[PDB]
Amino acid sequence: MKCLFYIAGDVSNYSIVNYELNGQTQNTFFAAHALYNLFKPDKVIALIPDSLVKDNVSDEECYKNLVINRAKELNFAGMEEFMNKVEIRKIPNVGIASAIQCENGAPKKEKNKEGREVLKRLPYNEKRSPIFIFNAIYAIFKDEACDEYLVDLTHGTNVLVSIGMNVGALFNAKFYSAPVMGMPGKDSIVNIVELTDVVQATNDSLMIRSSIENLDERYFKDYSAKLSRLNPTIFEEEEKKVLTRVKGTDVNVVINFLWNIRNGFTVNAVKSMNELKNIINQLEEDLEKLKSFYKNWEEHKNFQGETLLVLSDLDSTLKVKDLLIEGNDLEKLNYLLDLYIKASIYDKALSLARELPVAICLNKVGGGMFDDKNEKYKHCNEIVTSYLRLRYSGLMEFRNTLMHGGLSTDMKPNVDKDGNITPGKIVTKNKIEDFVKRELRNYFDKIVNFLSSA
Amino acid sequence: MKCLFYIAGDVSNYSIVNYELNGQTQNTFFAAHALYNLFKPDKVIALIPDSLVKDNVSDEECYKNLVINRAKELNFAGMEEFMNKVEIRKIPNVGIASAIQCENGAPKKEKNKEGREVLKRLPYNEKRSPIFIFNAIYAIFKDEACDEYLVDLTHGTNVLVSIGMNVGALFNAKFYSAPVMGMPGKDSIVNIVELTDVVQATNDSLMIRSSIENLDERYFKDYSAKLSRLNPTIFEEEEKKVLTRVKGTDVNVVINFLWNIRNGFTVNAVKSMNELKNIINQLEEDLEKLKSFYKNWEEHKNFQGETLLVLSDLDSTLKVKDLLIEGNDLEKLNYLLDLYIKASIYDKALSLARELPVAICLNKVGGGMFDDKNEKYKHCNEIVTSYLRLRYSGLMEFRNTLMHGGLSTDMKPNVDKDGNITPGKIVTKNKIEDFVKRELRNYFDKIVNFLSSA
RNA sequence: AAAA
Repeated sequence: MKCLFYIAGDVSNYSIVNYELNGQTQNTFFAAHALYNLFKPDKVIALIPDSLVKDNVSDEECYKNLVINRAKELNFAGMEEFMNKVEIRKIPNVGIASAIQCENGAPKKEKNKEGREVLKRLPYNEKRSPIFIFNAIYAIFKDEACDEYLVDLTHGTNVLVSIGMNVGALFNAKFYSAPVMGMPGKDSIVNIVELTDVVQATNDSLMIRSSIENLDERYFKDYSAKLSRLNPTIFEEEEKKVLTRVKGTDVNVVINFLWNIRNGFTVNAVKSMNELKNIINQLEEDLEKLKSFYKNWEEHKNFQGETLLVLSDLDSTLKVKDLLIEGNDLEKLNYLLDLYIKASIYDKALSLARELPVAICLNKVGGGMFDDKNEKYKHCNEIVTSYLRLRYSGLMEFRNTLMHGGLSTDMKPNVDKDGNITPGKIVTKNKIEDFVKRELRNYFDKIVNFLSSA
Repeated sequence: MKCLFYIAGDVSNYSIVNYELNGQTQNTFFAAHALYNLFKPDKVIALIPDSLVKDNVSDEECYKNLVINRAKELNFAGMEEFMNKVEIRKIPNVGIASAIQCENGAPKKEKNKEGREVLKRLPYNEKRSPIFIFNAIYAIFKDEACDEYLVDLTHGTNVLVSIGMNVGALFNAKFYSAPVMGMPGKDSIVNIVELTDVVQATNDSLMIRSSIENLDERYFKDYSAKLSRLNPTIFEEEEKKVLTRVKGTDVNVVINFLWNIRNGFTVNAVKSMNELKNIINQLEEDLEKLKSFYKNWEEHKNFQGETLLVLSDLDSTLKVKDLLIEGNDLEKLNYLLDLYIKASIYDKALSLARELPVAICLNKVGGGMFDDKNEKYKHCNEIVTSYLRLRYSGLMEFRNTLMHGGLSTDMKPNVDKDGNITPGKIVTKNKIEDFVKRELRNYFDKIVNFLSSA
C-alpha cells in the first residue's frame, strides 16, 4: 500500500535530533525513522550502496546490526521492532569510498591511532554508470508494488539522492528532506521539508512548453485554481498590485486558443490572437516585476511561505507569444497554416490550404459569407476547387483521405462475413509527411499567387 | 555563452582532494572549482544560502573572503584567475541551520583551543516554501542569459541541491556530482559523476507515458538508436539470450500504431493490434528477466557500465498494452472509438462513430467494400445516414463541423473588404467536450443496437 | 551544507 523508501548513509556520524513537520515532533538519529512514525507507511525500504557495509554472508544483515549498534550507543529505545520491520535492499554505487569489514553479519572492530574504531576497509573502487544505478533502483520501485510512494531524500550520497528523486518521479512519489547544521546536539528541532511541489512545478513547465510546441491544450497544465486561491496574508504596497495583475491572467483564454487550433476552429483561433497579444503583453510586464522581486527576494519576505505562485508556470506560458502574428485575419490564418505544418497536424494543414484560397478569393471580390446561397462564395469556391483538381491533384487527394480516415470510401476497405476488414489502399506515412513538410507551402504560395490576379 | 552554477556549503569541513572526469585530473577543496577549469565557462555563479553567512553590509563579499580564508590554510595555488569572474548571488533557505557571523570584510573567529575555531552564529529560524526557493533560483537562471547551462550538485544542502536540479532541468543543464564517501585524507581522486542521462531518461519516460495516454506519436521518444548501438564486450549465455530479444523489440511498430491512430487510419491501427499484442507479450517476458537481472545486479556486473539500456524507456512502452483488445476488426474499432473519446480526439471519435455503423451493417449483410459502386454499401450507408439525421441530428452536425473546420460552409464565417473574418455559428469548447465525453458512447451503443436487427 |  504506502511505502517509505530511503537511501542509507554512514550512521556512525548520526546524533539524536528532534525532527519536525506541521508540529508533530519525532526524536531520532535518522530522518527515515521520523517519517516512518509520522506517515507510518506499511512498508519501509532502505537502499544501502555497496559503498557502505561489506561482509562474508549478508551485508543487509550487517546494516541492520550497524543501526542497532548506534541505538545501543546514545541509548535509544527503538531499532528492535523498527529494523526487524525494515526491508533492506542493496543498491550499486560509483567512485571511491570506505566500506566496513564485518565478521559474520556483525561489523568488526580494531583500535587505530586514538582508540577502538570500526576498521574501515578504506579502499572501495567501482566504475558504474548512473543509468545502471537508476535501473537498479527502478526495478526495486516497480516490483515493490505500492499504491502510494514516499521517498526520503535526507540521507545518502548526492548522486544516489538525485538518482532516487528521478526514479520517485516516475512513481508519483512525495519527497522529503531534513537538512541540519554541522553537529547540532541537544533540543535541535530541525524541519522536514517536502519537495513534491518543486518536482511537479518542473514537470508542469515541460508539459506547458510542449503544449505550445505541438499546438495541444491537453498538455497545458491549468494553474487557474492556484492563482484563484492565491492570497497575500501580509502584502507590502505594490507587492499587492502586481499580484492582483498576476491573479487576473486569463490562462483559460490560452487553453481555449490551443483547443481551437487543435480542433480546427481556425477562424476563432485567429480572432483570439489580438486578445492573446494583450494577455501576454501584461504577462511580460508582470513577470519582469516578479523576476525582479525574486532577484531581490530579501525585500519581499511576504512571499516566503507562498506555494501557489510558481514563476516557471507563468514564464512557460510566455511561449504562446510564438503562436501569434500581426495583420488581417487572412494573414493570421496564413501563419496558422505554417504552424500546423511545423506541428505535424497534416489534416488541419491540408484543410486550411484548401479553404484559405476561397477566403482570399472572397476578399478580392469585396467580401462574402462561406455559404452556398452566397453567389461570390459559389463561384470563388468553384474556381479554387477546379484549379486544385486541375493542377494540385495530390493536395486534394491527401486532404479527403485525412478528412474521412480509414473507414471511408476514400480508402475503400472491405468488410467480410467474419467481421474482419482488409484495407483497400496503402497508408503512405512518409509520402503524407513529405508532401506536407516539403511541398504544401510552395504549392499554397503558387495557388494564392494565381488567385491574386482574380 | 556556457556558464557554470553551483550551490555553496560550509567551506569549514572542506579538504584538498584530486578529481576525475573524461580522464581530466584537477586538485582542489571544492568540486565547483575543478569543473571550472575542466570545462572553462564564460560565467560562474555562486548560489549562497542565507543560512551560510551573515554580514552588516555584504554577505556576498563575506563568502568571497570565506573561500580565500580556507584557500590560505594549506597551498591553494590559485584564486587569482577564478575568484574574479564569479558572480555571487544570495538565495533563501529553510529550517534551523546555524549561521556564521561576518563583520565589514572579515568572518572574525576566536581561538578557544584547537587553533582558531569558526565563529558559529548559533541560532537561525526561517520557514520558507520550497517553491519560493525554486522561484528565487529560477529567476537567477532565467535572467543570466546563457546558451549552455552547467549545474554542480556536489556541494550544498540536499534540499537546495534537489531544488537546483529541477531548475536546471528547465534550462537543459548538464548535471555533475562528486561525493567524498568518508575521510579523504588528501588526494583520494574523488570522481565527478555526470547525471544528465538520468534526468533525461525520466523526462523521456513521462513523454512516452503521455504519448500513449493522448494517442500521439509526436511525444514518443524513439530509443531504436540506443537499442541498435548496444552491445557489451563480454556477455553471459543467459544475458546475451535476453539482450538479443530486447535489441529486437519493434518500437517502430508502436510509433506507427500511434501515427495511424492520430491521423485517423483506424482500419490499419486495428489490423496492427495482434502484431502489437505479440510485441508487448515479449517485451513483458524481457522486462521480467531484465528486472530480475537488476534486482540481483551483483551477478550481472557486465551491465555495470551500460548507458543505452534504460529500463524505464521499455517499462513505459508496456503502457501500449492498454490500447489493445481481442476480437474481430469491428470489435477492435469499437474499442478504438472509446480510446478516441478518453483521449479527447473529438474529430476522430465522431467520424468513427459515423462510419463504424456502416461497417457493422455491411458485416450483417455478408460483407462489402466501402465504395459507391457496391450496392450493399450504398444502401447500408443510406440507412445509417438517414437514421443519424432522424434521431441523432447533433452527432451529424458536430461531425461535419469538426471535419471541415472554421473556414467552411459548416461554420458559415463572413469575410470583409478589409480581410477580416467574423465566425458564423461560434460552437463552444464545452458543447463539443460534453457531447462526446458524456453522450457519444450511449448514443453509439443505441445506433449499433438498432443496426443489429438489420 | 561531498553517507543530514
